[PDB]
Amino acid sequence: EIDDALYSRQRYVLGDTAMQKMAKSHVFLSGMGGLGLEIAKNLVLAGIKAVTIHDTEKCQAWDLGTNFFLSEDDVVNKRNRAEAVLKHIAELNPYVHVTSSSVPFNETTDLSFLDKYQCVVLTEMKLPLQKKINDFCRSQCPPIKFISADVHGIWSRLFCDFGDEFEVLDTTGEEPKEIFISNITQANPGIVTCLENHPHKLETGQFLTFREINGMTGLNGSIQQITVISPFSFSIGDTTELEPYLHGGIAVQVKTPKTVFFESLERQLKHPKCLIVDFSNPEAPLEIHTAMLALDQFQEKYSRKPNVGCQQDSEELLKLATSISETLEEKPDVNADIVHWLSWTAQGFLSPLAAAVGGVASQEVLKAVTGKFSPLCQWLYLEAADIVESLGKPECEEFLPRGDRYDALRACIGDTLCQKLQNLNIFLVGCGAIGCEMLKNFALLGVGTSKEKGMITVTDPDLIEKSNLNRQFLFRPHHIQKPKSYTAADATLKINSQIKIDAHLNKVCPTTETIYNDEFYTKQDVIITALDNVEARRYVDSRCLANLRPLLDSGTMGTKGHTEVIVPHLTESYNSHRDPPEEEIPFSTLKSFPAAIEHTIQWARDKFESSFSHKPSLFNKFWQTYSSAEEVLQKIQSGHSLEGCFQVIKLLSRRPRNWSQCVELARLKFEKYFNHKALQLLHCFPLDIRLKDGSLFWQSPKRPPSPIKFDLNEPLHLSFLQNAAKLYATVYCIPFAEEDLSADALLNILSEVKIQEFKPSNKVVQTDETARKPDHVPISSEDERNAIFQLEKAILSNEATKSDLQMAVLSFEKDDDHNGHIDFITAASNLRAKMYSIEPADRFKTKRIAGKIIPAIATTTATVSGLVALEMIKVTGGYPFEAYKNCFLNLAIPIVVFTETTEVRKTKIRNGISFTIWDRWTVHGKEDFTLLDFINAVKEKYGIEPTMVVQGVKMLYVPVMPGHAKRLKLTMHKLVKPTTEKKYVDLTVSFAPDIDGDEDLPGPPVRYYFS
Ligand SMILES: O=P(O)(O)O[C@H]1[C@H](OP(=O)(O)O)[C@@H](OP(=O)(O)O)[C@H](OP(=O)(O)O)[C@@H](OP(=O)(O)O)[C@H]1OP(=O)(O)O
Ligand SMILES: Nc1ncnc2c1ncn2[C@@H]1O[C@H](COP(=O)(O)OP(=O)(O)OP(=O)(O)O)[C@@H](O)[C@H]1O
Repeated sequence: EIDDALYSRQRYVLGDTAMQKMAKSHVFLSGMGGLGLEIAKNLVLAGIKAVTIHDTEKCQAWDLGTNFFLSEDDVVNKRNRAEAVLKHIAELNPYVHVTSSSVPFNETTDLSFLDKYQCVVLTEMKLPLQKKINDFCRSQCPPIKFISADVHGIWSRLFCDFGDEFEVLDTTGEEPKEIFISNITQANPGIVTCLENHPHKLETGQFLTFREINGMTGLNGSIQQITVISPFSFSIGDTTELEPYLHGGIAVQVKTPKTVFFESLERQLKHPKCLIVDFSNPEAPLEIHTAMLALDQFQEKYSRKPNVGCQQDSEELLKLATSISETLEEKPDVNADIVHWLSWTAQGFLSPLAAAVGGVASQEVLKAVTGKFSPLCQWLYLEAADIVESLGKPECEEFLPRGDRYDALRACIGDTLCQKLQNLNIFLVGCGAIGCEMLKNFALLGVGTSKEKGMITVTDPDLIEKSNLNRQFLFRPHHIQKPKSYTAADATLKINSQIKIDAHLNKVCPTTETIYNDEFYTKQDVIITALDNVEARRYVDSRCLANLRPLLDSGTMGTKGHTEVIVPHLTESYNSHRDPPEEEIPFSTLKSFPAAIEHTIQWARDKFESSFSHKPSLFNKFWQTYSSAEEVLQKIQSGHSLEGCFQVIKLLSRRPRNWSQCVELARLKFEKYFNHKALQLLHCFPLDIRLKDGSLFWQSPKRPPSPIKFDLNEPLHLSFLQNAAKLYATVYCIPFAEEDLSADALLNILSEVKIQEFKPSNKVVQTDETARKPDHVPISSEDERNAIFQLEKAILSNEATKSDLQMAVLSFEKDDDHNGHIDFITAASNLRAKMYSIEPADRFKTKRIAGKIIPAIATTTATVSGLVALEMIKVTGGYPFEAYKNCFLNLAIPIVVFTETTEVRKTKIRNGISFTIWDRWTVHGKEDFTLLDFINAVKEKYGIEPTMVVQGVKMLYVPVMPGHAKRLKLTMHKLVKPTTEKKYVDLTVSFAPDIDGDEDLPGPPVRYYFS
């Protein structure tokens, strides 16, 4: 049913149940403006079963600046907008069935037909009809989920209503957590101690279940409500009547579906529940709602939007707002600034804000149709007032329409900023879904369309994949395996033929820094990143800091996302921020003492790596190095020691010669992994073995394993052996057919297979946590002689040909299901889980964890893209510091967090002289200029005498070190030995602290010029 090859990322987000719920459901969408178009695109990407778009308007030239499917031909033909776009929308997802309608909505229009839709979304509608439709929807049985959203210039309104009661199945959709129990007290209420340095991160009132408790078997399977006492403690209710705590136990999070209560739209006017996006001005959203209501009343009164530059319109609107505020529950003070700006820009349309609101509202429709997350209750008022705020007091000439496609945007931000936008030269790194949305935004904004200066540069090396069609909407299935940037630029050309773009198929890295040299950065104005990993982000941040250019970064996963802004001399840089690295699983944990399913899947993954990539490559490279097995035999006979040769030889002795031999090898490997390991470990540690403190060695987090009895009939075992045999045949270049995987043939083979008996040994076990993988074990001469015997055996059997010395080397593909990599990893991890009494995991979760595939969804991408576009608008405007806003959000709650960005910090070194990360010093001079002259020039220009000198690793001068103090006589070029290609050289200096003996305070990097 569910096309994982298409849906896998969002499948990791919402869950297969959600997909089977967007299936069988039907949604009605009306308005088909820019906002409605965004909704429709987001939903069809998401894969809702069927969508009915509605629009009665005719095509206009004004619609072209906000619609990326309309063309001038459609306006010429005066077609219906929905009719024109219907063909293009269906291209995004053929699985969805899409219909169009144009029945005008009015007072006499009957709404009974709407019952076929479980959710209704309205855009570009007059308010009383919205009231009527909301009433009809919420009066239905079941009530139709109602969503309204509007955009007016820089202002936007979003509203939601799912009826008076709505059941949210999953509140926020995270993985439930598990915490090992350190101790439980017998008290009323009993208090449970978590494992030390493992905080539970829970909430008072949350519900937990328990299992494996030694002592309290009764609460194993019980559910209690907690009351957080400490990060490692909380009360769980009375335990006095119970047994003493012995040991063990694990508490597990319990999810409970909840009920959320909405209100009718008309009633919500007086008492609007408003989500907060900036806690510094919590009352502002109420002001925004008041202003929008005043605009609605204005449109009711005059059948038109207020006109820019009309002082009478602004006065009337302010009067209306003041009258309306008196009718409000709280009666907030009317903000004249908001009213003035709305009157100035009511008729405009700002595309990025519309895109962001569209993404958010679409995610709300997903919430409505699935119950997967807590919905909005009930209002949202996003805005970009800061953009026009920096404009001071402009006039209408900037915003007067000029007959072009950009008239809506011009009415928003004025023509001069449009000119600047068309003249921008933008470098975009990475062209993922975020990149595609940025391209769409630029095309809508006309960025770079100016032939004078405009140029959009983008680069990305990866090819298009079917799995990327879900989010990277610019592409089509016939674009698979083609360069991403090329197809993206081609598609963007369709959106805006005036645009100018240059695509590259290159990864951004220090190796490619030659092409992306500092001059190339100098030509650019802005840098936008749609990267996936952090290291590339830090490298790009270093390049941006070197070239002193603004940089915008964003990252998304699941419903969570964030946007961050860097401005020279204004903000801190990404590398300034630092975090602890990702947690490395302990070597003893992953090798011998797993405790979580993640440990087992990790073990499966690296065992797969060793068995199919690493070891075969070692074998092949070894035989590339050494010509013949007889040569190796001669060398070993003459006492030669070749690193890892012994493993190569043992590999040779293990080479199967037919499919049945591969099957036998797989069976033996199964035995070794899941039977012999447990037996060996238990021989080393019986369940009754105890520590010196008298406690049992086997306790949490350690888990005593058990050998697994082989079973041909087990489907898990069948899949495991099948994938193993397939992989081994692939590596050893042994052909086969699918009938070889039949249980009949496998049973036939295994009837002859004899299993060698287990033999316990006494290998040293790195049971300690701190232990890590050591060096190679010194192979005894007995093992060497055994290998020699096997070697001459192979030589006599003539098994020394080039084919014997060559084998296939694989790579971990995850998207192709037929290679069986995912199947093998799943089988191995599940089997290892049963060894340690751990519940198995499904295939999709296994693929997610092993491949480290980040869950993603189109709505979050669109929203973060809109935010990034707004911030790029601000930085291109050269706005003051306060305008720029870092933002973090989580659609699950949902929650939006705006904040002022991190201000750059200034560090004083001496005499009040302070500098920043942005600052770099420069000097000029001559060849015969000396180091002492350099010190003097520094003390002159910057009022401070250098105390130590280093150029990279060339540790140049310190007064205290004897042999280098005399270098002050030497000139620069003979001393540092620079590369003459440059006219200069860069250097790092620090200054002795005001209190001597402390560390020298480092200054900014300084570049000295030879001339
Ligand atoms: O070399 P690795 O892939 O890291 O794994 C090795 C390997 O097992 P595989 O053969 O299945 O890869 C060893 O066997 P050889 O390659 O040397 O034949 C085996 O040693 P034994 O054959 O003596 O069991 C050893 O087990 P250990 O490290 O416990 O001695 C095991 O390590 P892991 O299974 O933990 O990776
Ligand atoms: N150093 C780099 N230079 C150029 N492009 C890069 C670099 N690092 C990452 N990218 C690009 O960043 C993009 C990130 O977008 P996205 O998450 O859609 O990637 P993906 O590989 O298609 O997806 P997935 O991570 O789900 O496999 C990738 O398409 C990748 O090509």
